[PDB]
Amino acid sequence: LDKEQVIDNALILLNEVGIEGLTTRKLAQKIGVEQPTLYWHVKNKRALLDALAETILQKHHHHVLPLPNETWQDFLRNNAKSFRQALLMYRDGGKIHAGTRPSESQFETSEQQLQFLCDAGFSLSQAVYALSSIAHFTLGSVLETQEHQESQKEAYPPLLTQAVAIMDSDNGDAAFLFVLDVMISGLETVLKSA
Amino acid sequence: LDKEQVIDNALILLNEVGIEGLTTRKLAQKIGVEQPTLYWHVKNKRALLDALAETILQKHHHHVLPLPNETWQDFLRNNAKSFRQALLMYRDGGKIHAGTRPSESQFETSEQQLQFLCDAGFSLSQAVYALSSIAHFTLGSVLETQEHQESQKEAYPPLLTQAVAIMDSDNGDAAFLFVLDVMISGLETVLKSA
Ligand SMILES: [Cl-]
Ligand SMILES: [Cl-]
Repeated sequence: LDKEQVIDNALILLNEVGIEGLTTRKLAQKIGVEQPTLYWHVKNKRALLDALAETILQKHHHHVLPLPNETWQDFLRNNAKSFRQALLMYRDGGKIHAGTRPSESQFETSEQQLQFLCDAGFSLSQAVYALSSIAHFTLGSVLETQEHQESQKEAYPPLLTQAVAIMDSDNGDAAFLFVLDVMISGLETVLKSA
Repeated sequence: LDKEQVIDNALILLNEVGIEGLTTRKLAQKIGVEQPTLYWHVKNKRALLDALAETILQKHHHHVLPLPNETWQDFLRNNAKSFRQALLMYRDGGKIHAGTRPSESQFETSEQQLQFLCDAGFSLSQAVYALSSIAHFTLGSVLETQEHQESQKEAYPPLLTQAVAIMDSDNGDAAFLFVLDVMISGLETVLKSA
């Protein structure tokens, strides 16, 4: 019984029951071990949630550094798309990611992200805010998508009728893409004054 | 026993136990009524959550229309600040807001928001995306703030150490403000090409 196996099962369970319903007792039962055996790998729910958030990004969020051919704009664009897709992979992915601090495994790439934005001419603060922006917008976008879907069932004015169709018709994709490009334009304007 | 009273109690309960722990059975017990009596006002948890999200905005989110002296930029700026503060009023405010569709009470102001952005020279799509952006970023920002706080307890590289301090030292305020202004600059660039 190794960690990888424990977490692989936890991810399957997460899709079966969601974040609220996910407990260690439930994980222990699914794996077919006693709870004190599981304890060694996952001490509690908070520790489980942390491990899931980190593993989901390890498994699915592959655009964490700029490619050699990439501008900072391209990088932020593809990083955000990669993040969004990773959050969308798993049930309650947005709730899973929320409130997790960077993982020891992520330290070096997160450091190079910050350095890379600094070399582009952002101050450190601005770099941090720029990365925080993508993350928060992507997270809010995903949480809305996921939550809207989960509340399925139990007379709008004209412009609002079209606005609802426009957001729902593609689960927020076009709106995500537009705003991402808007955030990137706005950041270019930040660089342009120095 | 009227709706206002039911919901006032529910908001107090929400702060006491959080979104997960909030149930109708618990609400009924707090009010001191039988569950079938409560049923008439709130049919289930999903209906309760909807009513809380709507009432929290009614009670605390007052910058929903432009003031007479306001540019569209000023408006989006103050609308977003007003929203953020309203989401921050209540425990799990971000989770409460997520996945709620506009309320019949909100129809007319939401319609005027959209019209106002159209009159500024945004296409309807762009208007919808622009409003969605604020909402999603504010929501992700708030959810991170709230969730980070809730996971209190149970060696960063140099730039990352400073980035963590920078985000945590004011619970995301400076970063929210910067990105809001970045989103507004980027939207100005959208208008500038037509
Ligand atoms: Cl192991
Ligand atoms: Cl009533």
